[PDB]
Amino acid sequence: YDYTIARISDLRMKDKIVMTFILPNESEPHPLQHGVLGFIPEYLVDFNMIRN
Amino acid sequence: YDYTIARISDLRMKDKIVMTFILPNESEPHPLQHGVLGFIPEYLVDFNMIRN
Repeated sequence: YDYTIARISDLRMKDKIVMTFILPNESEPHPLQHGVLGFIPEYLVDFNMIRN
Repeated sequence: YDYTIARISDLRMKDKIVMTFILPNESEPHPLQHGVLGFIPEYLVDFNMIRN
C-alpha cells in the first residue's frame, strides 16, 4: 500500500485524521477520485470609481 | 431632357410623383440648386461614464 502525507496547520483539523482513496495518475475527471477542483483562471480589473 | 429616377419604400410616398429641377454638376451651394444638406460631421466619442 502506498501513502502520501499531507499537513495543514489549520485549526479544525486539530488532532484530526482523515483518510480516503485517491489516484495519482489521472489529472482528468473520473468517477474514481475523491474530488475534482474545477478551476477557471481568473484576472483582475483596475479602474476609477465614484460612489456616493 | 435628362432625367434621374429614385425610389424609396416609405409608405408616405404611396402612389405620389414629386418633381423639381436639379443641377447635378456642382459640389457647392448655388442659387439655382434645389436643396443643400447642412452637414456638420459629428465624431463618435468613446468614454466610460458613471450612470446611477
